[PDB]
Amino acid sequence: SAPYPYKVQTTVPELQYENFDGAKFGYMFWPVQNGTNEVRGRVLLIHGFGEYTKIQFRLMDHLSLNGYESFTFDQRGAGVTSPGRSKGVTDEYHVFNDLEHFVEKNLSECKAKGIPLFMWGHSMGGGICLNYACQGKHKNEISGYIGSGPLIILHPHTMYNKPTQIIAPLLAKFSPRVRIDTGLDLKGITSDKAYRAFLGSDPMSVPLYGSFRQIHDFMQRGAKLYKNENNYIQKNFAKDKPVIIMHGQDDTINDPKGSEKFIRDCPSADKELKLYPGARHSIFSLETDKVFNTVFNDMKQWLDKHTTTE
Repeated sequence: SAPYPYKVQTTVPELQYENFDGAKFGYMFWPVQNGTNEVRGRVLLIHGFGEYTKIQFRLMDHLSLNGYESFTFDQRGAGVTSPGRSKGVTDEYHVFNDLEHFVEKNLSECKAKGIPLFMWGHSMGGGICLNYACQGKHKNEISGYIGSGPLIILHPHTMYNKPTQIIAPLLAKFSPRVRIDTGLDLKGITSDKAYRAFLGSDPMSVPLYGSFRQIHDFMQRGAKLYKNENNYIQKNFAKDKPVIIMHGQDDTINDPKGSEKFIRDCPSADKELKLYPGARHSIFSLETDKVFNTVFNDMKQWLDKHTTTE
């Protein structure tokens, strides 16, 4: 198959397992490896639909080099956590209940070190991340929220070409356990053909199954934020918690309109949207070196700013 285009510079952590609520979660703890020892903070990574640990290698590697710990886990319905039958089998309840478990785990481990815990999410993970800031049990304990092209509203290009993504949530209630594979939009995901070749050949990426229940729940998740009925965001967003959304300008999978409106509606004093020209969907994982460097540096500087002491 096609090789993983990125060369990891630090030591790749042990793929670790932990049982919770009837699922064996695969997870990784990526330690700071930059010669100095010290840690400025830890970032919890919430992957997107169809993603898993390896996809966030590029991000965790760079974070490790710049004094930041990472924690990620294959969520229920994805990765090595839910193979075969269970692939795509999850719902709104499990999504956040599983999340609370791993938040408290990292919170406990960061408690001893006295280091801040940040939350990061891409696409589907971005929608989960921004929602956790509104509904999370420990939303006021998270030091900052980072969204990577968060799934708020689909881009018209995706809705027109993949109408099944509209039908599946519509038929979810009636037929929840129907699982479906819509295929990867490689051109929409990234502009770099090197990562395109890898993704299309990656056995852990293809095929990609999702249940109607799963799909409906993260589709509705984002729509809830976009509609913002009765000022849901203003009322429930964790008071004055730093937010930053990073979103490719040429993203034709998740509409930049969603991120623009979310930042507008967000009541926090420390909020920002960054749009990246020439960039597409997977800006933190599968895009070009030029795009990734620009995108990661903004995140790195943003993290430093919210861990600056003396």
